Amino acid sequence: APNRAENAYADYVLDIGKRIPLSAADLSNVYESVIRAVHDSRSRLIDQHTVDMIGNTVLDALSRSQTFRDAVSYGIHNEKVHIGSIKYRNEYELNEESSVKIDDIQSLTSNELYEYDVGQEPIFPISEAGENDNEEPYVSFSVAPDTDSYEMPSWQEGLIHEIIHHVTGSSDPSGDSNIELGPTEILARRVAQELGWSVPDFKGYAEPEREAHLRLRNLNALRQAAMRHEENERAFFERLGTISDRYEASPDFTEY
Ligand SMILES: [Zn+2]
Repeated sequence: APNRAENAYADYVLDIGKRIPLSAADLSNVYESVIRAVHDSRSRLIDQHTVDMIGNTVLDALSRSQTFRDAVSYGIHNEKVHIGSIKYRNEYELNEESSVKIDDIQSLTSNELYEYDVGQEPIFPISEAGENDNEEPYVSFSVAPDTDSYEMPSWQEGLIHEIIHHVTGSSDPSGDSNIELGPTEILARRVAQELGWSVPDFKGYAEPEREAHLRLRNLNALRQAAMRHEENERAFFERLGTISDRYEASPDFTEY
């Protein structure tokens, strides 16, 4: 097998994954497990909108992307993460290059998402496929942007990307490349294409235009989420802080 960080790993995963397809019954079980896993992720997600969007995105990919099904099937049959085991989080971190006057995410205000100097916004999402100490896998990712937002398809594609790390064991390029996507992003882009998610045609995982697109997508998703909860702004930033501190927030979003 190719190394998990080389582009070749993508087509390898799919070739092997296609050998044992998911029956409509297998798919049905996967489907229900994802519904459960996403619902169980409420306590680490910023809002119900984000819960809904994660579920919709993953289920739509299972329903309409052969590539995603092939990747998911690969993991089930080849000792990677079974997609139904993955839970979801919206962890953020302070931007250490920033200017903004805050000790913690809990004290942040919506004004501070606009009024800061340079390109140093106060916080960034943590976007990663990790596991907790009981080896239970999770994806941390940006809060969901608004329905019908410019940011939605890129957000969806990036979410699928992190899931691909778990379900296929793929990695990103070892070096910062402007001409190689890496096998995880290759697969995520194929899923996006099959689903009609409009994303920019980047060639390199770390190319400056991609990095800029991501930061701006994340900042706007955060601004949009904060605005959705303008009525309960302090509760919104406290919840984001609670999640980022790795504690459980209300699974029923009672602060809203
Ligand atoms: Zn990645």
